[PDB]
Amino acid sequence: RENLYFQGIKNVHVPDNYIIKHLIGRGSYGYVYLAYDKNTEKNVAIKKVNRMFEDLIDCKRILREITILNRLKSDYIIRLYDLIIPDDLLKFDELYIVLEIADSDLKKLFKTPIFLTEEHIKTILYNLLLGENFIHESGIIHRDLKPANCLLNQDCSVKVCDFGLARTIHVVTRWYRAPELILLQENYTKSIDIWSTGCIFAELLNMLQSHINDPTNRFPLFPGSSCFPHEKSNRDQLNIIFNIIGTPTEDDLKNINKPEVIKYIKLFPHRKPINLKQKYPSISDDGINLLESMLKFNPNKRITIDQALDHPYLKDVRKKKLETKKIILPFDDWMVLSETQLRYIFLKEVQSFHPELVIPSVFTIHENNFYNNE
Amino acid sequence: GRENLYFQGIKNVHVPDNYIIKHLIGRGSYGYVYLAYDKNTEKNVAIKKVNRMFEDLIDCKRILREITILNRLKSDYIIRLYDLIIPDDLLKFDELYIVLEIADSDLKKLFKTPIFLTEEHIKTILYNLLLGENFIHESGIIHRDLKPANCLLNQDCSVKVCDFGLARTINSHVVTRWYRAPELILLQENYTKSIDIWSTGCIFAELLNMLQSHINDPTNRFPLFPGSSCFHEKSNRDQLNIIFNIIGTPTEDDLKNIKPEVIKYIKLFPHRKPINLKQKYPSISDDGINLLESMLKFNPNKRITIDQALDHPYLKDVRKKKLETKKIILPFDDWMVLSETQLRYIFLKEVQSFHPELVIPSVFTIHENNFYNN
Repeated sequence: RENLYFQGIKNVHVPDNYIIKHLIGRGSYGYVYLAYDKNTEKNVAIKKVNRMFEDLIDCKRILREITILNRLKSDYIIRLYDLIIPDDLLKFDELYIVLEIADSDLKKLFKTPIFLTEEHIKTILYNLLLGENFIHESGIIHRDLKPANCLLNQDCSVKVCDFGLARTIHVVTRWYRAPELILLQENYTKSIDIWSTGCIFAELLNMLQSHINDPTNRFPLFPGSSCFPHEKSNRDQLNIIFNIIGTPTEDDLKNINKPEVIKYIKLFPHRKPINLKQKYPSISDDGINLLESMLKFNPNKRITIDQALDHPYLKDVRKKKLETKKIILPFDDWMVLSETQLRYIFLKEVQSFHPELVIPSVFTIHENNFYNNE
Repeated sequence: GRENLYFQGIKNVHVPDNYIIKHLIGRGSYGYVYLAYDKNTEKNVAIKKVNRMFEDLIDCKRILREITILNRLKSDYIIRLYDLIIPDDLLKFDELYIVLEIADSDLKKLFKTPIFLTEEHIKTILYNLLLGENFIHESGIIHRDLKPANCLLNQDCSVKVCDFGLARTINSHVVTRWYRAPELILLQENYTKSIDIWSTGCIFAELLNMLQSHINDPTNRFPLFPGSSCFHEKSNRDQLNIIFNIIGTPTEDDLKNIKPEVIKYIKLFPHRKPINLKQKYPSISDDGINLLESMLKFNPNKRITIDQALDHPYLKDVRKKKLETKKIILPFDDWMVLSETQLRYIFLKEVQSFHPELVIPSVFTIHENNFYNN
């Protein structure tokens, strides 16, 4: 009987310059490890994604995740430092993704036995909003903002990652999804990211000791969809949303076109919104207003990033002074891609980090169909 | 001056100079647990800080039960209590530092790790857990709250049980009900040590998820009966419902052991068949499936016993019969509602067992003759 090696460090095979230290936790599509890079004298995060081509939907999302990160350059966005050359260029079924390290992330933060001041909360929120503004002005809707992909440093700086679901302008966690996204509308805008921000803001507000003295009593605001094993999930999620912000008003339903959608919504019995000031009593009227404006059912009624950055609540932390090109992805987002095409693009992205890489000709024959504006 | 965040919370952990706090391990019962090094004995230990002790006297008495039981159990199968640190304020302490034997991991953590177990590992862990439960029961105790979080684990597959705060002598918070026997869900008073066997079946089911041939992606591992929500009458209904979804609704024979009102309640649940365990776990022999099946019996009398489980063909190759006790007496009677002043007295007497020179304040010692009688 072999000893158990709980962190799985032995499964992590990377070049000599990287010293694998320990398991950080779960990332999107794989596990993330702390490593020291001897060549650049810094700590990095190395994510191993396995079973890459088993599910081509996930595979394309992994590709989208790395192609976007490779093209965004901002202090508000996790840097992609390296894509490690696969041992087998023809048959690789895994990829090692090397990322800028952060001290923590919001998901981890909320589980820690520490408390935040209101200054911390405003600073984190303000930094998140700055990141989102950079994302949107780069022509991207993140579409899956959640505590797990808002990385955090000790100085409250925020770095966004995990762009696998992003739009050009498994049990899934639906707790941070806008109602219009839950209602399977294909007409939605960057305002879905503002909804997600409101959800994250609510959890940041749980970090005040005067609100919650016991860290184990901190919960997401809309935990409607089950953690455990599509229609029932979406229904349950909509249901908890309405429990918090009330059923939609007549003016809310006016903004929607499809009568099948309205009819479905009407099936939900009427209820009033809960009192947010009561839920978060240590927060000023302006703070409640900001949270309220982020969590509007009607996306046109939802506060914008510009407005939020201008909001009285954030006046004290705003740094107008210390504060963009639209990105072009090497594939069109509508194309369904074959495994052979996917393999080509992956290796091209690897080649951006390793120019001496010779991509096999069975893949390079696809070269004329991609990277048309690069 | 916005202070840097310090995510571990090592700052509020105040212990004598011989203990060097290294890092946060995670959540334990009623408090957070830290890895520490004891300079005096030159070994690593776990230190749990329990605070807000006397805010809720129900939790307070459970904390006391947890430490008094551990202090009186002596076994390689049971986490050792190494120290109870003297409070700074003998009169008004609202926190306690509890120093425990360190383990490498625990079953809850194991199930989240990116590693896989062989069948031999699984058999070995289960066998060791059963040995621990047998020692517990022979000591005159029903654990009553066995779950992966309190089954500690070392690399060699040795298992150490802890967290006896809900334990019974054999004569707010969101509560995890997923490992509770149906007669506990149904609030019956006449239950037996067989409730621990039900919990063991639940844990065994999650151990089986650790086989790569069952589940190749660690994120697809779930408890068997996740009925009660993560976020008292509704919870018990949902938990009982998921149990019947797995093992079917109870037969007429199952009900014979049972109050007419309770039987009337169970009948409200629409009839259903048990699922097929052989299909759910296709890599396990008929022996393993039989062991699991016989642990998860609705009727507690029909459940396999620990002796029968240790005799089972499934565990034959790991059994070390050759390597296989007094009933413990608690210093208070389980039934009595204790006042804060009485609770403080017993806490300090337990502290005194580790620190004989401690002088307990006279205002507490007046309660002497009511405790430690046996």
